[PDB]
Amino acid sequence: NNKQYELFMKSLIENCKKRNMPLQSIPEIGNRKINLFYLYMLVQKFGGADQVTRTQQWSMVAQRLQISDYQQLESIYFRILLPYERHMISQEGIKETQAKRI
Repeated sequence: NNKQYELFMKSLIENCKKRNMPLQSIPEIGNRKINLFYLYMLVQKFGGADQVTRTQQWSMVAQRLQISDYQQLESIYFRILLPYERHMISQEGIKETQAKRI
């Protein structure tokens, strides 16, 4: 528990530095250090960030972390790690997602 975040973490950054710094520095929209995956978990409702950036499913995203800035939201999904949250899915599971054993 509390490790899931650290996972996406290394994922996003690798993207920010690989996507040519698509963000000067994560706007830590939520509370602790970064959390673009949580509110993101909600965007799943739409799946299409740019589609959810201006929908009802966003009022929950944006509000989830307590940002009330739907625009900053997809800035989270799209601007900090679009390809990831969206294209990193792959619907994995047929090879054990969790690399660490229990």
